[PDB]
Amino acid sequence: SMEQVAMELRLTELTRLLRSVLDQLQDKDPARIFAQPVSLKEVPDYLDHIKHPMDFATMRKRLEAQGYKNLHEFEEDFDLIIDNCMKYNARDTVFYRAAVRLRDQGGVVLRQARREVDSIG
Repeated sequence: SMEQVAMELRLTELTRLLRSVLDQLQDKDPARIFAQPVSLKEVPDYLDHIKHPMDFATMRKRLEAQGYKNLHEFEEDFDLIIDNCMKYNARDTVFYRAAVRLRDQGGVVLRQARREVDSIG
């Protein structure tokens, strides 16, 4: 149907905007602390601590399968990256502090992305 096609075009356009949001968020992590999943080889106990691991590579895989239906879903995954890190790592660590900075800086980007996703529909 043409209705199904039009919906697909909207998903595709959301996907393009989210790809740029993701690139911008990731630039706020120049150290690449959040680039890849936490290794179970190097933190064998990780899954006893953190129930839903997340990282930028996993987000990117989901995005390219057009697996985010809306900005809310994408933000949930970004928030997991930050929130997981602030639970597993202590306040006085390079990891926790990198999450704080990603959150603060990412908040700016997400504030306007929410307006762009509303605005362009």
